Amino acid sequence: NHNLHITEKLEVLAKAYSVQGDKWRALGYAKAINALKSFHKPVTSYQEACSIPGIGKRMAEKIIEILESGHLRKLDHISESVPVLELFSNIWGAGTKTAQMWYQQGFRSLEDIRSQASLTTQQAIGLKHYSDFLERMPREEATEIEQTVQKAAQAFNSGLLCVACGSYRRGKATCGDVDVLITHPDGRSHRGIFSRLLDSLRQEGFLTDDLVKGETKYLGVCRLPGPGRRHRRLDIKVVPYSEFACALLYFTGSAHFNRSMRALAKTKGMSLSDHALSTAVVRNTHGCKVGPGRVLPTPTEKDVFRLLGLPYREPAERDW
DNA sequence: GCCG
DNA sequence: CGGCAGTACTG
DNA sequence: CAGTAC
Ligand SMILES: [Ca+2]
Ligand code: NA
Ligand code: NA
Repeated sequence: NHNLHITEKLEVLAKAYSVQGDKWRALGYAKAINALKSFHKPVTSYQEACSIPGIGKRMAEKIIEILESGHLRKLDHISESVPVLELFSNIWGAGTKTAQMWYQQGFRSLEDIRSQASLTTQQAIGLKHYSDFLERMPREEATEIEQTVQKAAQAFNSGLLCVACGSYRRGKATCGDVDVLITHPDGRSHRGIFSRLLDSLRQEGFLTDDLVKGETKYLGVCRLPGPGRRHRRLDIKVVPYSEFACALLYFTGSAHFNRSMRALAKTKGMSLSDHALSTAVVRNTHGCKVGPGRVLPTPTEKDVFRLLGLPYREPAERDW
């Protein structure tokens, strides 16, 4: 908040390292960004920055240069390919490997991608709604989208439960996308409902394009009826009710929150996933699962916190 | 990039 | 030194 | 499987 003059410089280097394939170095920048945004005072000393968790010796040296000289010399040495890679990676379905290949092939704009680049089915859809997918909708519009899916699902089974997660359930004023989670408390009526639910949403012209049509999760594009409506990202994950709490917790977010929770689960001999919070998960020296462990009963989100020795945090308190 |  | 979340999904 | 996104 009060250190935005330091976080904005590191944020450019974080996107540059991310789009260039250095995902782990970009992870250290992202956690240093979140630590600076939540710190209590504008940093003014080298020892003050090193004492912060998530900021080591190198990150504190970069904080020192921003205060003393007002610039980061590495920002003057960012590869000219980075802005072009950010343009390509924003295409949904196109990541760092695809963006780097397109820049290697000589492409510099989305016009080069439209006319000359080899596109997958998902990349062509993400490009078709390039401007629409970069916009965060008001949470009012996200409510209309969740009610559209919920009415179609409950039309065949009124006992179905539909909860919108992501940034929406965290209480954010705007939402990047809509994460609709569907389940049924009887543990069985959720079977084979994807074919009937998505067909009902297509008959009314609500679904415009389809990105992923899997057994459990569905990713796609939708647009509310009427004028002035943008194409918004829509997700529909259907889970068994025995896995509803872990799925609700993962899909509510945020992404970093899940990564700190699942890391803490590993430090306690447990394994947290969008399916279940297993305990006694066996592993080797590489932190790789060799024993499946046993699913712990988690009927609510509070049970996942309790089994992890954590006090419960509301969805609005899960941004870090 | 950070951390144990 | 070496992990850094786990998994569904798609070709 | 690599790549991508959840
Ligand atoms: Ca979101
Ligand atoms: Na430290
Ligand atoms: Na993308």
